[PDB]
Amino acid sequence: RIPFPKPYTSAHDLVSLLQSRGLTIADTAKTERYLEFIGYYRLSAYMYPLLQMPKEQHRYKPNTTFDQVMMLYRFDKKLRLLIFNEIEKIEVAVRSAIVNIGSDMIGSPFWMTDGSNFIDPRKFRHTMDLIDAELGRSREDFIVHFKQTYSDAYPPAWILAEVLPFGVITNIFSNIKTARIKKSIARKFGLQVAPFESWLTIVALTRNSCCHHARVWNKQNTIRPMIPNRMTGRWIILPTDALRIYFNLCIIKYFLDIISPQNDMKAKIDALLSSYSSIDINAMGFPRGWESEPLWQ
Amino acid sequence: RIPFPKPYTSAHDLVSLLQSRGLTIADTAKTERYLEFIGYYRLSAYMYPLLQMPKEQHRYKPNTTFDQVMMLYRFDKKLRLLIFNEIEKIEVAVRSAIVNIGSDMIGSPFWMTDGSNFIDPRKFRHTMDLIDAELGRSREDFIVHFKQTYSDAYPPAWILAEVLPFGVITNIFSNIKTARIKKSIARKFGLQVAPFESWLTIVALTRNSCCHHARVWNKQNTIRPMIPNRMTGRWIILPTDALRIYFNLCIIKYFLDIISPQNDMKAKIDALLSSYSSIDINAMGFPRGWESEPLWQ
RNA sequence: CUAGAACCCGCCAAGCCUCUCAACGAUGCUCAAAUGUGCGGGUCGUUUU
RNA sequence: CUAGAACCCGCCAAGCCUCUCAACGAUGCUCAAAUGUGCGGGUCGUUUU
Repeated sequence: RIPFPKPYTSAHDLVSLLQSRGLTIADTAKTERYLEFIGYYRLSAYMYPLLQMPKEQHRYKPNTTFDQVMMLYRFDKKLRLLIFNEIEKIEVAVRSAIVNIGSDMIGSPFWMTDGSNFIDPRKFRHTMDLIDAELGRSREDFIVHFKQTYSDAYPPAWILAEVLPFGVITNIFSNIKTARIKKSIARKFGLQVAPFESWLTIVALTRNSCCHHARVWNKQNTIRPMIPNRMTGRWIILPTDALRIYFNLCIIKYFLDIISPQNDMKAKIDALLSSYSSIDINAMGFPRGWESEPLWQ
Repeated sequence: RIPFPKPYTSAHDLVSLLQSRGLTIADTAKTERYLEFIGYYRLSAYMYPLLQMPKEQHRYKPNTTFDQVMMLYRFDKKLRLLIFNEIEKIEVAVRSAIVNIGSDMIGSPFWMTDGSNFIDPRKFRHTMDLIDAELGRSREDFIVHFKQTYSDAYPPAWILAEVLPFGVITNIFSNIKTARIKKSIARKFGLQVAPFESWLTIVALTRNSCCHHARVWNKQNTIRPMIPNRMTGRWIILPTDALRIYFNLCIIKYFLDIISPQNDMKAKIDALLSSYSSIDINAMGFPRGWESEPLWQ
């Protein structure tokens, strides 16, 4: 394997280099300040759509500006916040629904603590390590007063669901043995069991993309969502590409229409796409005429 | 220790219970739907300010409504998003500043990989476990093409800083041996070294509070920030309580005024506080007349 | 966890009439009700602005 | 990592004139420049709407 031949290039020589590659740059102090504080190689992933089609030569396509790179960066920054604000509601609702339906159909407050209610002890006794690792470090308002006051080993499920991560909760959900309980929890969110599990793991990954500031708008996905056969709500008609960012917005909208019927996620999406209108929608995977579908009315 | 005497109470039954505690409830189907989807014990932390001062009796203070509980919940939900949107800029800028000043003052692209540049190997060889654990699982666009193409063990710092968490980066920063480098990085953000380290750990904790949906607005903090003696910018004059949510906003504003001089964080904060005006500001730790300070002009 | 806790297609052990059938339980269903975390096979290489 | 990678106060090994001093290096500084991840001591119990 080849030794790496490139040195560190200073933020002044980077503007000299970028102007040698054909990128038009104006108000050069601002571009040097962005290259110092945001960085070259972070912005390189947004400069990449403006390279000309033999991209191995690293020359830009003509008539391009650095303000277009700032345009794409600020659009992706606003898009991740728009997705996160609506993920938060589902991330509360699934937790509450699991706790409530488990305590209703089991008849115990403490059902999350017993291995007899879960399918495989090989994952249950693994998850108990994460539960003990969170309760071994938590010092919050209600945890320590509970374990001062009360005898039993772990708090009942409405207490314990506040301090667990969402990737723990959706891993507890898949292990629930009595399938009538899983049917009831999936039936509250208007789906059968297997597409509900698939859309939970899509929601978890879409949250992970928003928390760690990854490139979102023209990113190829790889974990394909499942298509339900039985429905209790509005859905897509026109054929769409599954692995772009559009399908995740459709899944979040489908859960949101059951959680909050009077919601306004569409008007957020229109305000975002109209306000940053210089971006081609076909890279984001919306098919043309997406306003016509029953999910988005 | 006492055995726990409370059963699961059905979401129908809590409305009769809450109405027996004196809380006025109207449009009852909505309140049952919120108790099913958001949950009682999550909302209990926002019902708690409306309990009357002998709170051990669990009776509400008179003239209270459940819409006030929804008011406090929606304010805290909007406040965490307002804090996160401004934390993201600093979370990029500190990474870029560390990579750029290290590559400038060391003269190597690969300075993050060598133990001779860090103080204690007892933390460096610990952090190398996290670096290897991220590169052992990453499959992103640029990582795998680099390790196919090039010989050397880890990518240079502008590549590697994209895939590391912020708690890793601020733990790399404290270990840098040559103190002139630390002075240069702190001097770019207009502070001396020790309050810069203190404000980095306050920024990391304030991000952690926003990502996991914790109660924020009337929460007591415990990790007290440091007060700088040497300054290169505007700061507070009037004496303020350190351990409320106000001081974190002041630190984020101080970094933001150096990153982006034309920023608009006050226009976010005043619109938030005026739009949800039924909430007492003294619980949030703003002293009266906070508009008068040089930091907020 | 965005080559995965991914998607698809057949086969199996049990069971039942929501669908559909000349059959009245299979020519049906397993994403109705119920229920197992059964098995083999196959595609997917991470930015056209 | 919101009883901590927290804050505060003294003491030590080295060093230097940015401050300040009758001293021209201590009556100074260690959050100027430089530099060590040195030491002992002390407070902080996690929602008045």
